[PDB]
Amino acid sequence: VSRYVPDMGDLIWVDFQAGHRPAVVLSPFMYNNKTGMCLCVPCTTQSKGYPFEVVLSGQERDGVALADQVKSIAWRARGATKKGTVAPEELQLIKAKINVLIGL
Amino acid sequence: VSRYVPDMGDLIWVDFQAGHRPAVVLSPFMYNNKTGMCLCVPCTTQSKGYPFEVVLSGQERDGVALADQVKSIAWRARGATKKGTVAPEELQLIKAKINVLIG
Ligand code: NA
Repeated sequence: VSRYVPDMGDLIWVDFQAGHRPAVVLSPFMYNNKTGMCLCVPCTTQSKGYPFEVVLSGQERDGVALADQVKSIAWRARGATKKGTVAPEELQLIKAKINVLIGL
Repeated sequence: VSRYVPDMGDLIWVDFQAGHRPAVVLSPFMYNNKTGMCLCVPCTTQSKGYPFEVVLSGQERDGVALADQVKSIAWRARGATKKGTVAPEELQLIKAKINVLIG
C-alpha cells in the first residue's frame, strides 16, 4: 500500500488531544517525499482579516490560509492526509506574500 | 526599558540540551514587532552536508542554518535574545535556498 505524499498546492489535514487542523503544502513533491517533511501554511475557518491572510474559495464552506505563518512540519510521522488542492491562483497569492515578508 | 525586537538577518537565541537553539530571523522588524512573531530558520553546530544547509562563518567557530526548516515562532512569549547578525551574503544565501524550495 502506498502512502499519500503531499504535493505542492495540496491542502492537507494533520495534527498540531485532538490538535489536528488543515494546511497547504508549499514544498515540491520530491522534497516532501525524501525528508518526510514539507513547508506549509495553516488554514482556518476563522478570518480576523490580517494582511497576510489568503482567502480560500471552496465549494461548500470557505476559509483562510495564513501566509505569514509558513512552517516546516513532518507530515509523514504526523499522519497528513489530503483534503483537496488549491487553485494555482490561491497558491500564487500565498507565495507572493511570503515573498513580500522575505522575497528574493 | 524596551525589549529587543528581532530584525531581518539577526541571529537570536530561543527555546524550541543544545539550548533549544539559535535561529536566523528572516522577518522584517515591523512584522516581528507588531505581531510578536517572526519567521526564522534554526541553526546547529552539527552538519550533515545537506542541500539546504547554509554555512554561517563565525570568528571563533562555524555553524549552519537550515533553510528548508523555516518556521513561524512566537518570540516575545518564547523569549528571544540577540546573539549577533549574519552577513549580508549569508542571509541572502538563505533566502535563495528558500525560494529554491518554493517557487
Ligand atoms: Na524582563
